[PDB]
Amino acid sequence: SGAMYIDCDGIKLNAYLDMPKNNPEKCPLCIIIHGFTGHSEERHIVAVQETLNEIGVATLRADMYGDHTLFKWLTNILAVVDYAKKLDFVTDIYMAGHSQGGLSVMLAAAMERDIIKALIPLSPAAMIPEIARTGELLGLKFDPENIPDELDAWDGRKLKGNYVRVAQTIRVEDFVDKYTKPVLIVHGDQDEAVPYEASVAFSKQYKNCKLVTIPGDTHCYDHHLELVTEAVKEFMLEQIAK
Amino acid sequence: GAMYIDCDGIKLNAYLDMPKNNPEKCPLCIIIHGFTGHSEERHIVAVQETLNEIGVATLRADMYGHGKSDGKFEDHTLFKWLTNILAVVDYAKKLDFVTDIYMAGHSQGGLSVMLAAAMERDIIKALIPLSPAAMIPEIARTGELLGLKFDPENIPDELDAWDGRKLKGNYVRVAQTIRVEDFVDKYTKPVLIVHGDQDEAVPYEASVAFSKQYKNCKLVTIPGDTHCYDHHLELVTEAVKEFMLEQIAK
Repeated sequence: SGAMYIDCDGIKLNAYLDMPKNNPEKCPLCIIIHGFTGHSEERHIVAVQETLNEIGVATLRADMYGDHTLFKWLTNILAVVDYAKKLDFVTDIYMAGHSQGGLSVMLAAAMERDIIKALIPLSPAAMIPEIARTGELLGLKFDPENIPDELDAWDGRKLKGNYVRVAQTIRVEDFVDKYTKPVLIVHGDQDEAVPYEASVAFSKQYKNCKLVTIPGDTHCYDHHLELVTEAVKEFMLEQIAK
Repeated sequence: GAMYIDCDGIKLNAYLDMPKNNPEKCPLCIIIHGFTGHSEERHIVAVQETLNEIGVATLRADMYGHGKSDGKFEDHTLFKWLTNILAVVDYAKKLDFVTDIYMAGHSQGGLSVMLAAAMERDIIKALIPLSPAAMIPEIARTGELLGLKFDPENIPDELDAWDGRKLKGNYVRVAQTIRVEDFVDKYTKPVLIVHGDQDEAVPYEASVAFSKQYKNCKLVTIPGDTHCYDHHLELVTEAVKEFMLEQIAK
């Protein structure tokens, strides 16, 4: 049905609501949260969105922001959840996200563990908190105890130190331990941005996680996006059948 | 003066009070009130006045959904409050007169400053949690918040209590994530915890425990006193005064 915005704390979160083509009275919905540098219309997100719509699952692609921090993003994602809970057509709510959106939905799904029926982290950037505690962020090295006011960051973006100050506090493993419902992690084994082996490890820690490895592929699935969508389709058909 | 500090879409009401003499350079203490509280409460103002009297400017800030700040009480959470406090610290770091920055807070504000001090441990020179509600996260994990009991795995949409207020269960979803002990471990600079041993609202013994966890914390017990120091508010301000004189003395 199209572009929309969700009000949160005096800012507006841009989103898109897409229904399955038959316009069902009642259907499940998947929240899809792109990453920090990305956008909802990007190929790797749209492909997943179209795939879900095709199997009868509505989608709500959303920005997790309108000084970015994981506290702001998580706050915004709770607003998106709260919006989705009010939609009359919705049966069950699912969550998917890519890269820093993947980390964010890993966190938010635990916070929403009673509501979110299954979780799909796509190449989640889930090591950020630990790396921030070592005093690294991309090519920068600082004393983890003396954080710079400004950090030159992802895709040229300038972040405040508050990003790190907040990130350092997040114990990802606590949120993994608390989400015991089904998870599908997808990750390319030639990912140059986020190490594949991180997803291996997080897959073993979750109680109920399937890891799907995209052989040869990059962070945004430049080579085999279709293997991503096939895995998501198979997993989500399994879940909507329960 | 009173002023608004912008925090993205949310204006935060704040009061800047200077020492009498209007010094060109002085320390600044950020002061954060508690849950349902605000910056003009008796105990808050008493601490503020004491600080100004020894030469410390103060910045009292009303948090999201409190006092004269934007937002609805029901939509506040500790993540919003910690966002708010980072905004107030960022504002303070731009004030030309400021030398060192300190933090103090009561109850939920005391918890909040424990957390924010750790995140700002390079910047915040000492920390004063006043009857800090430091057990909120652990107790939320067990299914209670300030006397209300619920299923911590099927959190209510809304909690209705506190003189006709409403609170979304998102407050609890957020609180449950917070590992207070991590933040205690990270802040190794001087700490003064004050707490009344007849506190009806938040248990005294948790402050005894946290005081022992901290690297450098002194615990001042107010004998017989209540959550907001109904009987011996002067003993609180004297303890703040002596501790702060020790920190600022040059």
